[PDB]
Amino acid sequence: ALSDLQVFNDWAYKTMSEVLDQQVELFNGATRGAIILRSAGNTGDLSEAAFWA
Amino acid sequence: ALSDLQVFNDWAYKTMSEVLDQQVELFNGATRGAIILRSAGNTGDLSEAAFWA
Repeated sequence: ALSDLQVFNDWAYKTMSEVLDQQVELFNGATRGAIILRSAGNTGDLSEAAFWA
Repeated sequence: ALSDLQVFNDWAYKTMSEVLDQQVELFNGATRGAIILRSAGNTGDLSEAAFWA
């Protein structure tokens, strides 16, 4: 019967890497400039800018 | 590592001059002539003008 026969189950590897679910596209145009994301290099652990009060 | 190294951070002198925040551009066309600004003035602490009734 089916018990006597060796039942080989089906299997596969879709190799899909589960990705982020949170919406994180909120930069520049997405926030019309509100979140300005640029690639500017700067030395030190901090950046300052003195301006008249 | 970084502790041995010295950071100088970053600083600038933009000297941006903070200016008035209240909207005061309400003269001539801005108020449809209701509030008008005249560059020319008049002499004397007072400026009377006798017109017929």
